[PDB]
Amino acid sequence: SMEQVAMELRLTELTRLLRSVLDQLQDKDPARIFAQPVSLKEVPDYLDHIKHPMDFATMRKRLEAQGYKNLHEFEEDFDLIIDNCMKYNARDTVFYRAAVRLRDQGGVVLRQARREVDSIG
Ligand code: NA
Repeated sequence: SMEQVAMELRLTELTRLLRSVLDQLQDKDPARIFAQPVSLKEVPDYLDHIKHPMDFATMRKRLEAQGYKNLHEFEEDFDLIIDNCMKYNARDTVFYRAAVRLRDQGGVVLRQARREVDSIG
């Protein structure tokens, strides 16, 4: 059907906007602390602490599989990156501090992307 195609054109355009947003969020992590999943060889107990790990590469694979249905789902995964870090790492650490900075700087980017998604349907 022609209806399934136009949804696919919307999903495709959602995916392209989310891709740009992802690049902007990841630029606020120049140290690349959140680039890849936490290593289970290097933190073997990590899954006893954190039940839903998340990182930018895992968000990228999902994005390119057009597995974000909307901005909310995308934001949930972004928030996981931050919230996982701020639980696992103590306050006086480079890791916790980097999440705080990514959170604050990302909110500007997520604030405008919420408007562009409401605007462009
Ligand atoms: Na903690």
